[PDB]
Amino acid sequence: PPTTVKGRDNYDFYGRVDIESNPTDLNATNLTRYNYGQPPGTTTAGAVQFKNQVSFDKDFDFNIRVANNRQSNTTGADGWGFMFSKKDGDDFLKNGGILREKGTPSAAGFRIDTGYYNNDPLDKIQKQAGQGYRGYGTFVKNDSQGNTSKVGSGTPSTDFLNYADNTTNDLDGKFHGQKLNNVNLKYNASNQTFTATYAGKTWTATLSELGLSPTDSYNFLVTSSQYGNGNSGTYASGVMRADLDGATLTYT
Ligand SMILES: [Ca+2]
Ligand SMILES: [Mg+2]
Ligand SMILES: [Mg+2]
Ligand SMILES: [Mg+2]
Ligand code: NA
Ligand code: NA
Repeated sequence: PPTTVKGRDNYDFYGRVDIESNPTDLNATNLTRYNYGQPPGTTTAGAVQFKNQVSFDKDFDFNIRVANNRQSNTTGADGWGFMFSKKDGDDFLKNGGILREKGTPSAAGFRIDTGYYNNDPLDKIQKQAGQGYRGYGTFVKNDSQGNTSKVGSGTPSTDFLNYADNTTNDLDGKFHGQKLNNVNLKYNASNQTFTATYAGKTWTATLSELGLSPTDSYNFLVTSSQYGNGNSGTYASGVMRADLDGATLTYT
């Protein structure tokens, strides 16, 4: 029978990730926080890893609220990577994830991209360069050599998202990415399909498209990073936050 799990104790912490006990700008406590107190660079990356492994002969359902930095895509973090990998968080710190052009081989998952990188071909396809808070969502996979590619549903037009805005109101019925908002990542074993929802948008990819094994065991990691884009010294805190304590994960 499946198990549904909630609590920080179910996750190991790797890299530049900590707990912000008493946020001043969000109605929350004990948020998991990435990229804090370190400038952009190769080691500015973090992951939480669910302590038990999952496999794609059974359903999987993960829900977590995330709040993006209210920082432009040339100053803030790279985004969020909800990643399946046969390797652990230290492998992610060494070899990268799913937020750039290359990361750890044969991983895959859902990318909420909030940071522009001049050498990322997908950022060019998605028209990420520009003013405001320009980003995108999509499933991606890393091939056996680590190269990242878009897989599954979407076009540049439909993948696009404004990952934050300059407003504060909580009354307009709209998505505001700097607030806490649910990300749902679901795997339906019956139709071998992954679904991701965020910001009122949906993405779909098959198991085949993600390239993952139908039976091998996988780790699940929630990742962020702020690896840097050049040497100008232009950056902000890159602080990305998730309510890991309030997340739910259903698996078998
Ligand atoms: Ca990007
Ligand atoms: Mg608002
Ligand atoms: Mg958000
Ligand atoms: Mg399939
Ligand atoms: Na407002
Ligand atoms: Na930072």
